[PDB]
Amino acid sequence: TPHALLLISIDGLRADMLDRGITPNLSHLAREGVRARWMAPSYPSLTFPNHYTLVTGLRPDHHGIVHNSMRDPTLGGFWLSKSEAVGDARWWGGEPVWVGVENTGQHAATWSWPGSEAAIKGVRPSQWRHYQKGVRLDTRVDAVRGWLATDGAQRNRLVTLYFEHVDEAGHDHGPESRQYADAVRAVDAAIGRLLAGMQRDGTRARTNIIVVSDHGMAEVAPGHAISVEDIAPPQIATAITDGQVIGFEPLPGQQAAAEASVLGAHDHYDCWRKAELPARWQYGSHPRIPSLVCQMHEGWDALFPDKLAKRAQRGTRGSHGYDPALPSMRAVFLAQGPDLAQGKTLPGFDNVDVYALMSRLLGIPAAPNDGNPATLLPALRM
Ligand SMILES: Nc1ncnc2c1ncn2[C@@H]1O[C@H](COP(=O)(O)O)[C@@H](O)[C@H]1O
Ligand SMILES: [Zn+2]
Ligand SMILES: [Zn+2]
Repeated sequence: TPHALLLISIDGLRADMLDRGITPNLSHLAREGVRARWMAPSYPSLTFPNHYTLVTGLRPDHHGIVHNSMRDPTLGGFWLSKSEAVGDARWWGGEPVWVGVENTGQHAATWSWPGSEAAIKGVRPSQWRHYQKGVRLDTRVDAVRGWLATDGAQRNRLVTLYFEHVDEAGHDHGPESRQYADAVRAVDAAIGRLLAGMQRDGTRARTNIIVVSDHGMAEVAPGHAISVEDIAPPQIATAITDGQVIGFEPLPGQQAAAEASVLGAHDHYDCWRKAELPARWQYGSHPRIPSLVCQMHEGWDALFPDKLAKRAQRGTRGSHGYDPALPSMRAVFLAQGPDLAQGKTLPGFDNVDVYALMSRLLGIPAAPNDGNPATLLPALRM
């Protein structure tokens, strides 16, 4: 029986958060194993695009989950709260690690990983669910603990675990806030209880472990919020998305007015025709991407007008979704276990490279992907 992988995502954990004395368990794990200086998200530095890149080794441009909210000619609208869109395999391109695992006779078990509610390439994990808000830390930790300990025919090669708590506190109060730090401490403590119980179960010693985050978090000070219609009025172009990566689709015959008012440099954003976007972002080829794409600057939000009023103007808040080469957008990568090096540090690298490492650790043939299989070989013990 080969060594299991445990894949843990802490949403919006910024890469410097391991070096503030608030992650004792993750810091111990890094000392015991392998730690990257940081891991750079793919564009857009949003939650669904980047979780799915992590498991596919593909840029959002290739895998089709190009934003959290999308429209498609055949499939219509997609967003995080339209359940039969998220559960529709047709949105999800490529092959995520759980599909590759089950296709080998082995079994994957997911706690709420993006894409895990759909039969991607007609393949569901053996364990999965419909994401619901407000689940307890110990509830999900103890469930994952269960699935690592199972045996016989219901033995899992892969187990995933997700935590929203850090991401949600960053939006609410910013990454330098005490709430964000408490969220980090809480998720770290929860992972320590998982790890301790895995030892008591005797699964820790045969399980490889990888902890990552999908991106980091920038502070969004008060007064750093504008209307999407300050960028382009409704009469000329439809704001497909808001937040930090704003997509416009010009009303029929308004391409020229939309472009004259939108394209180029503005106070706190810039905009591009999708095929002319900065090539380092490797983004803009997928048809599901709107015709015009605007990138807000670090620290700034553009919101649908109805939000912009009801946003109780007071608190420091936060956001991601900015340029993935920003230090503030940097995610975490660490790993530890029987097939991984010990006491090792790795240069900063890009999140597409994670796929090739997991595929080896999971004993699956690696699906075609955008990453470099050489990058994370040093992470392996031998
Ligand atoms: N599988 C899921 N289905 C629906 N919503 C999710 C899921 N996973 C996380 N979320 C929530 O959606 C948000 C992601 O948006 P963002 O972090 O702004 O890119 C997080 O703050 C989570 O609370
Ligand atoms: Zn996220
Ligand atoms: Zn977020």
